[PDB]
Amino acid sequence: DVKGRILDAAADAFMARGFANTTIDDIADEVGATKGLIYYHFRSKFDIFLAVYEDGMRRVRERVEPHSTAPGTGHQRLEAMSIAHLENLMTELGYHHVVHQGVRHQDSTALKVRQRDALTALNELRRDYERMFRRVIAEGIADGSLRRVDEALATRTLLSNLNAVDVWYRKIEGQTGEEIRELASQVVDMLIGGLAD
Amino acid sequence: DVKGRILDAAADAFMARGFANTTIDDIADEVGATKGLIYYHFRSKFDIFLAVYEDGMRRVRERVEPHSTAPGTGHQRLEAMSIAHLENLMTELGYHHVVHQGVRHTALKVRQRDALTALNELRRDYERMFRRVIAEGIADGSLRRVDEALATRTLLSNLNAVDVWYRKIEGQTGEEIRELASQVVDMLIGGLAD
Amino acid sequence: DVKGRILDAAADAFMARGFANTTIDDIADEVGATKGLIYYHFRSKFDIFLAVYEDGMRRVRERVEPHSTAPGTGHQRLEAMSIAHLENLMTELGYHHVVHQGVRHQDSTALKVRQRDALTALNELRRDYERMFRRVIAEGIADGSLRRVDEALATRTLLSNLNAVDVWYRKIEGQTGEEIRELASQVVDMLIGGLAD
Amino acid sequence: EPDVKGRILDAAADAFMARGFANTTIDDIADEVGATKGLIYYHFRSKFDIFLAVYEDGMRRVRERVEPHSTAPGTGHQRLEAMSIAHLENLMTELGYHHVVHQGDSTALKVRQRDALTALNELRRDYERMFRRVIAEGIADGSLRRVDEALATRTLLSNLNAVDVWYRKIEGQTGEEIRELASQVVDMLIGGLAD
DNA sequence: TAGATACTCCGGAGTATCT
DNA sequence: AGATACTCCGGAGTATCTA
Repeated sequence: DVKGRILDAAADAFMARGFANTTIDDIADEVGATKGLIYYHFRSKFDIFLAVYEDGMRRVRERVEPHSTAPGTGHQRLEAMSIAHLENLMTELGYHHVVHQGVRHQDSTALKVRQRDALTALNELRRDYERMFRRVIAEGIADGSLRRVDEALATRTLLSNLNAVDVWYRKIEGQTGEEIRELASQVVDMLIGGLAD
Repeated sequence: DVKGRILDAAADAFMARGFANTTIDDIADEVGATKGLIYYHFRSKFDIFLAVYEDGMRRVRERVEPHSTAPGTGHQRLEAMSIAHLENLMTELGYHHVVHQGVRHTALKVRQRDALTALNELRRDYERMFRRVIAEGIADGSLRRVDEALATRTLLSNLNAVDVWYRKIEGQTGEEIRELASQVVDMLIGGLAD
Repeated sequence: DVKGRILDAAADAFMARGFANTTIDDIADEVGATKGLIYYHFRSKFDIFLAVYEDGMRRVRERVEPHSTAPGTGHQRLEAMSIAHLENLMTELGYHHVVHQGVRHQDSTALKVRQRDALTALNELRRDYERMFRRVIAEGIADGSLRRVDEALATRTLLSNLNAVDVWYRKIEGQTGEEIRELASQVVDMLIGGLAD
Repeated sequence: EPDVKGRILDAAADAFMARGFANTTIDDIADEVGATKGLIYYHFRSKFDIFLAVYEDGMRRVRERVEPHSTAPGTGHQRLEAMSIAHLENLMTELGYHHVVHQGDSTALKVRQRDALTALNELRRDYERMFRRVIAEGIADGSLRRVDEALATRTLLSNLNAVDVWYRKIEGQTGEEIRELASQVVDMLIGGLAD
């Protein structure tokens, strides 16, 4: 809808300059409207952050979730989903770096009630996403395919691993689904397989 | 002394809230004086950032550059390197969080854009050595033969983002830290499924 | 049109007090609105200094350019050009001051990359305009009219010296065009002619 | 041996020329001389003091090293041509000091110090008085042409001053070579273009 | 859309006290 | 005799609101 036009606009500017440096008129001329359309559709500057958070975080789930019931060993099964995770990062890059930031801004802001409720739901529904990988690494060492390492560290770092890719990856904007998934092929196995022999 | 007291109080403060929402007097009550002595030593709020970015990295290349010519193979030196790298990240995570966060990002003096750039590609010198020991780690290969250009930029990036989940387990000795950095690099260098 | 009125007041204010003593509120007062109007049309304080500086370069070029492409010798072109150059100083005295103190403190003061570059993106328009006065002083130094003297310093001197009229010039409000043209012709004979014969 | 206050004013004057009067701060003047703010404020009562201390010395430099060419023998042109030379040399050795002279009350100022700026601006017109005479002593003398001696004074010293637009520095040449660089310019301003 | 209003936070001059 | 530190304050900029 029209809201997504601002959501698409704010996302890229949110990576380039963060939250506070991103001013409301810094994203007003970018989409091509005065400050009213931002305030007609979004009651506050924090609301834009949450709506982008509430969209992109479902974007990730809706694109990885069906890879959890498909059959395979926990290395074969999880590699299948986590390839599609780097896929989602690279296609809708705007909605994927916003999920790194967050609680940093809740501290600095004197929060309204509605954002504090919406933030909380997103606060654990990311944790529930962590449960998926916390769930489907278990089958990795339950079907005997992964290094028998700590059940928490393997989860915490690998999601920390997968998301840190947006430090160097800028864009291609023309990268077909082949080069997207085939760049996603060598980066998951780089982390999954490691560097050892 | 007095300056070093401010740099610490500024470093963790920049980590805790971010350069944008860390007011000058917000970092002045941690040291116990008024903004007067915070601005007396550093002419700008951006100059403090450059005084942390230049010590935080100077304190990380004093552990991991020593492990460039040492008793080890490709992995046995790279593991020794990445332990002492992720070591200081674990001890002074305040001084760490500025560098890789403060990359994508404003008004800037002539002596500041270059001074930030002359420090933002000194971080490329840190990256230069890690690609140098992955090539050394492939000729005398104890590690896999994947492409250099991207695998060099991943593991270092993978190992700077340890802080997103990493707490501060209070009471750590020198022994706790190096072992705490042990299983994470073996998580990361050795990887999984091996 | 209001943006021009902001530039008109800004050029008046910027000339009289400078850049520093010119506060955002001052331009708002001389236009007749609050601080918000000034920021509704411009991203920053400096982003209007380019607007005054960029517009002022058009004004002279729109009215001084034909006199370089006109019949006559090197003397007959400078006089037709230099008079019209002073006809701009003596009419829009505000705009013409902005193109003096724009290069000096550029290093010593902060600017965004899209602003400091936009500064020197217009600072060629000074040199690309001084090119016209190097192109026609040229066609006199060897082609008859102008005294044989180095092409470079004669362009440094003349331009810096018919631009130094703002030191003493004071616009008598209620001015007429034929009065200003007469005063311009007076000074030029002082400048191109000299004092010898 | 060295002079503390002189090192402050020489460093401050060039600071005023580059950044401006506002863009240079008090600690900015503490860096070029390599000192602390308290040294500035134990010697100078305020930052406006700095500006009247270089203005007072800019004149004593400008007014003194150019006066002996209004009394030197020669016509009104012979005086003026050599008079403008020692003025250009002066600007080109005292870039900060001379640029202050044409860098002049829109706010309430301290009376004791205000009463010196307006006076200092009266040694100002006192300087262009000599330019007023030698031009008038030359226009109908014959060495110069017929010109509005008011205009010929306004537009000439403002022109001889207009050099600091492009002249940065050399600091490799000396009096003999700086004589050449000023010579071509006064020959421009005095001689003209068309012949 | 067009501005007005509130308000913060950065930086600088000036002053007070200590070195 | 300067240094160090503090205090006061201006004003640029940005968020929210109101016509």
